[PDB]
Amino acid sequence: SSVPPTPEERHMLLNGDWIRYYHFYPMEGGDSVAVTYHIQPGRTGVTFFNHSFSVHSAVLSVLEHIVYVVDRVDINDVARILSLAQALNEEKKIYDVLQLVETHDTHMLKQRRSPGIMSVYCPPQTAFQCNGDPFVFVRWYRFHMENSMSGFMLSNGAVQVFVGGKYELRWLDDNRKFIVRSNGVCEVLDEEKFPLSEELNQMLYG
Repeated sequence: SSVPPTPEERHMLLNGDWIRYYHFYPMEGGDSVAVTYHIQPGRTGVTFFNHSFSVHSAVLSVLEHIVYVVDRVDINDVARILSLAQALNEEKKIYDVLQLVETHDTHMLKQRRSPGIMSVYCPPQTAFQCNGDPFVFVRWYRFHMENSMSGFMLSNGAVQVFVGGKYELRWLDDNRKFIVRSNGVCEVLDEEKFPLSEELNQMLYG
């Protein structure tokens, strides 16, 4: 196999902007029409599954009093930064979902329950708020049921795959994929001998 993870690579795979937890919208209601997630402090995002819908993603920062709205990722990323009053008076449907999910997540944490499907590795976060920091959202989501893989491609180019609960795959450069474990061990995925390679390649390029 190849060279193990460099100290800079291990710092990126464990302290970069990654999904700390994710779940779906609706939470009863009908089937799923969006995936909700938490990447940055104070920010709860949602990414809509339906291609007919004009809003691709929206991120809610209650403390920053803003809603970051992505309308198209077809490229270029057509995005807006609306205030909480502008979101309520223009994109009410999206604002209601964003607020329903923020209320669900904070209620789960105030109860000691897991707010969603937890990441295998979540770090002691300085958290607080992301004042100033740019916005990281989910560009695409994919699920393969035979393996229980849940792959996400983040707006910053990073890919994060949740393989069941067993482990995760995280990477920035496509030809240097890593395997992150619950204990913070990062290893280089040798895609030549990896058994879910065909299943992963269909998810990325399909």
